[PDB]
Amino acid sequence: ESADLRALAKHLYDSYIKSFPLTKAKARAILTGKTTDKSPFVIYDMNSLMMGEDKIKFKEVAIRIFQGCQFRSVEAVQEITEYAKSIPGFVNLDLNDQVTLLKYGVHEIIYTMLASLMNKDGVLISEGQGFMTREFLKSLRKPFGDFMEPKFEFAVKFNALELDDSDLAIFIAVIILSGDRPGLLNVKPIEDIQDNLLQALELQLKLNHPESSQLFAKLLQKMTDLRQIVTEHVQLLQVIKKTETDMSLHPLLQEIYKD
Amino acid sequence: ESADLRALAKHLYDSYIKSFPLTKAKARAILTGKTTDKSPFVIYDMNSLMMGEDKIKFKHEVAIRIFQGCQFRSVEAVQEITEYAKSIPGFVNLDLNDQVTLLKYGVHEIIYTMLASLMNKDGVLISEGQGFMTREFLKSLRKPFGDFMEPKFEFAVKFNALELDDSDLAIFIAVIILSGDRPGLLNVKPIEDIQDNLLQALELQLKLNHPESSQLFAKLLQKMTDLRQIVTEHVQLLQVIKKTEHPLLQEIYKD
Ligand SMILES: O=C(Nc1ccc(Oc2ncccn2)cc1C(=O)O)c1ccc(Cl)cc1Cl
Ligand SMILES: O=C(Nc1ccc(Oc2ncccn2)cc1C(=O)O)c1ccc(Cl)cc1Cl
Ligand SMILES: *c1ccc([N+](=O)[O-])cc1C(=O)Nc1ccncc1
Repeated sequence: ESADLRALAKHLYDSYIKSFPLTKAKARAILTGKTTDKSPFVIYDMNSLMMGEDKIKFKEVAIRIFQGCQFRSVEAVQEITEYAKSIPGFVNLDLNDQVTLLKYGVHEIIYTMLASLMNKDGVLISEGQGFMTREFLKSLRKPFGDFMEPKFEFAVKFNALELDDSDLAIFIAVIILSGDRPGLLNVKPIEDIQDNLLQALELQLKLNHPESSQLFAKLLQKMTDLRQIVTEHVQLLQVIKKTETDMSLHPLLQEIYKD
Repeated sequence: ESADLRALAKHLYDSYIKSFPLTKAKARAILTGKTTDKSPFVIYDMNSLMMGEDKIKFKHEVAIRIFQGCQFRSVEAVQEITEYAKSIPGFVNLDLNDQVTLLKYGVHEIIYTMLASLMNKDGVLISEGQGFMTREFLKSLRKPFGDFMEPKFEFAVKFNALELDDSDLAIFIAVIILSGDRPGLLNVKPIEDIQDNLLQALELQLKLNHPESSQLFAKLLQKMTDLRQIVTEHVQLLQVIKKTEHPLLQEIYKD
């Protein structure tokens, strides 16, 4: 029955709100200059970077940004981990598979939600209190500059779809419950949850964006871009973990990089 | 109006069978030896335990392994309780931060209430009721593990003395979730408005379902002293387990 899938969509959306404090709706308000939200300090140089430390409460500039990009990743993973548990059936799976779904789904999800925080010019940081321009980033020291260029590339293509949070909730869910993840012990129960999620996504996309021809198809196709962006970054780290063997990587993030 | 109260009582029971796989009626059937159709594999010592893994297919040190398997069923319960709560009238209309707060502080109290339905004087149904772990085998676990679940056992025999059925626990569970005294709520009025409704239904339900049982309502609300006291003890023993014992799993099982 059509209407049973609406229940699952509203369920996922509700957990998304509960699990992700910086929704895309909050981000697009900050980024357009709405009055529901307040204005961010923008850093495009070492001066504002250093006035950023003063104004923005947070915790070489090229590594200290990265050390900051890192603790934030940890928080996102913890946030996505909390969201997964809410997906019906996920906690009932084999525990080695739950773990394996999180280890591979997390990066594809990080970059999907990072899109919500980007425009063509830059990205909100520190819960929206900050904004870092694409240019300041591409202008960092030789292994750290290119690091964030392709994420900006994907968000432009992805943000084109004009998804809102209620769509992303279900899409995020589909990403976790994949089944072609390597090492999975029982693909079948994963595949039946995802079959249900895609059904829910399909109805959701068609009702929430009724004039958007093949948005479902276009959206599923975007998992190609996510797959590529992740591998590009996994190699990119490997350069840094050995350019600076004096830069330490957070253990949770490391456990999600079996190379 | 009592016809409205019954309506809500039946609403909740229906939702309680939808949400919770192993009902207390079911758990009783297995435990008594009445329904002899499927009888659960029993774990009474180390040898039976190691055979138990090959028959029951758990999805997860023997004592350390049992604790972790207890943790796995914990996050499953949470998700069933969360799904159940949504079906309590007015729950979802609450401030979303208030819902997360009620659930956050209420899942444990509900976990042990419902654990009591799977227990008796000699042990507990485990897995989906296809196991049974004897209490004496749990007592025999290396410290501090062997004394972890012995306090829960004496709550359950006291709790089960009330002889509550699933339709009672349905409403009783609802009352626990709508506790307007949880740390950091934002709008206590609707929470207490629902709870006084839920208490009214519970009251009329106990009286109709147990006219024999004098003041069972009052006896029931007094047990929520034993619940809060169990929980506060339980939080503390898994903190000295935190000094006795990966990272991804550590995130699924956060406190
Ligand atoms: O910089 C990013 N994130 C953060 C970096 C530093 C930080 O803390 C910080 N900020 C400025 C200077 C030092 N540290 C917080 C964040 C965040 O997103 O929360 C970032 C986000 C998206 C992309 Cl594509 C790239 C980056 Cl480099
Ligand atoms: O045994 C219990 N929980 C489980 C522990 C392990 C487990 O899986 C398992 N079984 C045997 C050995 C290791 N792991 C499944 C359960 C369950 O309740 O479903 C249990 C139930 C009630 C109480 Cl008071 C204590 C425990 Cl330890
Ligand atoms: C077992 C082990 C750890 C925790 N905890 O971290 O709070 C809880 C439990 C437990 O009692 N789990 C359980 C719930 C419902 N039915 C059976 C077992």
